[PDB]
Amino acid sequence: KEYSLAEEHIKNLPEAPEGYKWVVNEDYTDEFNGKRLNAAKWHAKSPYWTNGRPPATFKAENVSVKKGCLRIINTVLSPTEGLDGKPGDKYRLAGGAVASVKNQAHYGYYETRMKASLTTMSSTFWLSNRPVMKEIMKGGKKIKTWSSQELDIIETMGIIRSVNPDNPWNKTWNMQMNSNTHYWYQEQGGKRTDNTAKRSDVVSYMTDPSAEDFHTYGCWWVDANTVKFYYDGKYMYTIKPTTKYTDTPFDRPMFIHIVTETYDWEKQVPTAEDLKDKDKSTTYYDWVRAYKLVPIE
Ligand SMILES: [Ca+2]
Repeated sequence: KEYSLAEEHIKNLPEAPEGYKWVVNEDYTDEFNGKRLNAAKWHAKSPYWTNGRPPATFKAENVSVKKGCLRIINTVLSPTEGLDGKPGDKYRLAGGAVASVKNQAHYGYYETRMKASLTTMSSTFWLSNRPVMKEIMKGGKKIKTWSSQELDIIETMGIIRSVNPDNPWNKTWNMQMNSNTHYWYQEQGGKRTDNTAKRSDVVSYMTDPSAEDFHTYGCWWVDANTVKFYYDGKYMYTIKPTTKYTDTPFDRPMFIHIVTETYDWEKQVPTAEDLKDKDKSTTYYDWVRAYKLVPIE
């Protein structure tokens, strides 16, 4: 009965193209309705992003499954830490970073029912992959280059504090469908460039306060050029990821990341008191559900 709720949820997906049908992808699907995180399917501590963005990192102990939800709680980290669990002054907050074990999630549909923590740390649901090396020539010099991709289905935080009055871009960030795509590109000796694309065919960015209730945040990753975002089952907008470096920028599969983090643009990170209420300091995921398109007959 581990996949029944997800099968039933096909009702709510966008209509499959003619000739095709939505099919549960078991590998990235979880109702979290058991007594623990399924260690066959998930890494409680992501092996991919090992040290968080200071001053928060990620601990396995901050990830649990209880009463129908994946719970990623934000806590004071004590003692303070440097890199890789060592003592140091880099980290004083602990969040969670969950990664699917398998990393072959490609074209298809991905969605979570999430309630954000009432906290200035992120509640997120996204996919990513690792960098792949490609050799290039300039004249007559070989240059190593690397690329990877990253698909952000939702980023929010429950509380907004650092609002520049002159540029209040993040004023309503807890009420906007913040989704995104990144084609990461780097040449050896050069800087890592974050290559982004504008939203197209827009219906809405408008969303409900992320910490007040559970909402549905979903992506139809249609093909290598096209990703479409859904809030509470309604189409929001499209992003065509940038073709700067390749005609087919999203032609590589990904793993799922489920992450609780701290951002440099919100320096009023949770204090001890901010995090004293455990319910409030927790991001809740009722489920994660993934689908594949398959020909009907
Ligand atoms: Ca559940």
